[PDB]
Amino acid sequence: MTIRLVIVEPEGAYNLGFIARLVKNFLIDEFYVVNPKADINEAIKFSAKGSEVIEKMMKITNNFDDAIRDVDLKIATSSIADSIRPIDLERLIKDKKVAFIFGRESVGLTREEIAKSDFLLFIPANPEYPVLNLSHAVGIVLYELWRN
Amino acid sequence: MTIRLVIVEPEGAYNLGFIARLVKNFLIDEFYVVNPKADINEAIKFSAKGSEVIEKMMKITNNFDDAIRDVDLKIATSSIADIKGDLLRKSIRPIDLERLIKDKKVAFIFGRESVGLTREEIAKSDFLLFIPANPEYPVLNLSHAVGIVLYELWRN
Ligand SMILES: Nc1ncnc2c1ncn2[C@@H]1O[C@H](CSCC[C@H](N)C(=O)O)[C@@H](O)[C@H]1O
Ligand SMILES: Nc1ncnc2c1ncn2[C@@H]1O[C@H](CSCC[C@H](N)C(=O)O)[C@@H](O)[C@H]1O
Ligand SMILES: Nc1ncnc2c1ncn2[C@@H]1O[C@H](CSCC[C@H](N)C(=O)O)[C@@H](O)[C@H]1O
Repeated sequence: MTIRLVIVEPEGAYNLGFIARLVKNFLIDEFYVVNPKADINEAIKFSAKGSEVIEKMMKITNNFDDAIRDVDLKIATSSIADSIRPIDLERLIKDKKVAFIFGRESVGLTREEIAKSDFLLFIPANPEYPVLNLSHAVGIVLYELWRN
Repeated sequence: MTIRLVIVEPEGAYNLGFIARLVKNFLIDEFYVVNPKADINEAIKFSAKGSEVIEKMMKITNNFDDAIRDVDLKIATSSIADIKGDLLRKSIRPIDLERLIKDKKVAFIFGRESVGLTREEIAKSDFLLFIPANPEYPVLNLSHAVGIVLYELWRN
């Protein structure tokens, strides 16, 4: 069992640094970022000891296909506004290499990205306001994985 | 259950704004901030739809004691992964929350990005919650700790 975190075209340097921190906090095995729009040098200021993740672990790809090679399962994420829940994860990911895919702050994921995913995970939240900030959604999912 | 979120002396405007967003994402009942250092005007930018949360819902107090009045239970938080000594008697994990907070008004108390909660703030609390994470680096960014706890509460 190996977990790859894939972040697609992140825009906010704070979000990218916060995600890098979380990769260390929750011992995620692999970390890929597709065509980042955020300034990575600025992201490092938000990363605390996740700076090491940015510098040694993070793989930067220009295209989505190159971020999702050589895994057994791909799980995309979206809020209910735009399908499985975190409680489903343990059963699906047991003894698998799995990629968890998170989308852009402004626009989420494209049709390609969703087509290439096996499941779509939503974090239950206020139906009136179910959209979490990107890095907070990542943290919740990584916490759930750690619990397992 | 009724939940009061208490944030002690937040320093980062991004953290304060992100917390305000989470308050709306997870329908927290009461939101107190003790002596904020962050620029509240700047924080509103990170609050997305949490902006109404800051402007109207959020209560500011000068002192810790005023933020934890009139609740049944006070649950402080800390990143200390292997507590020793007397504080062990207060230590809890998230799995313990459901049983502890049933039919109660509970304050969940988070500390400063720089230095966390003081020893006396923890002494004034009933329990000390650790969120499990890498024992070599368990220290979450403040707003991410808040999001994980609020998600755990929502589940329940
Ligand atoms: N409740 C939730 N459950 C699962 N993922 C979520 C979520 N809230 C946010 N996300 C994650 O955070 C990313 C940025 S939020 C993107 C929102 C944007 N308005 C849109 O059109 O989609 C999403 O792509 C998803 O990966
Ligand atoms: N494993 C441990 N590491 C550090 N302090 C611990 C400990 N076990 C017990 N202690 C006690 O726990 C107290 C924490 S008080 C300081 C708390 C810190 N600002 C925070 O918010 O996390 C210390 O005064 C210390 O005496
Ligand atoms: N693993 C964890 N469990 C519980 N609370 C955590 C945590 N990681 C961070 N926090 C919360 O986030 C706040 C900021 S982190 C504070 C770090 C500080 N160097 C210290 O030693 O205290 C903490 O005060 C606590 O409320």
